[PDB]
Amino acid sequence: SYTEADPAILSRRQKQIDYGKNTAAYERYVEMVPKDERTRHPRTPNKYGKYSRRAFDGLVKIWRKSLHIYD
RNA sequence: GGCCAAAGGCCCUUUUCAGGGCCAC
Ligand SMILES: [Ca+2]
Repeated sequence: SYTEADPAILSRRQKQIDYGKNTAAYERYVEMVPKDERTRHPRTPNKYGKYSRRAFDGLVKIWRKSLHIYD
């Protein structure tokens, strides 16, 4: 993917990532998975990539829903 | 390079496994 430079898009997309990193599922995710994480393994959406608005948001929707494997 | 995931174009919000607005069709 080809990097994004606009802070008005990066700061916002960074925000959405923190929200998912705030959850207890993400904290129970990193604590149990050491970057050998495959796909199918829910993965943080690439902030620097070239995505449309509805496009990146939709990846966050599925990311946040996907994270909820925990207790 | 290319292919898949995501994706109508943009925006706000911790109603956030969520809610909402305009434009378009
Ligand atoms: Ca699709």
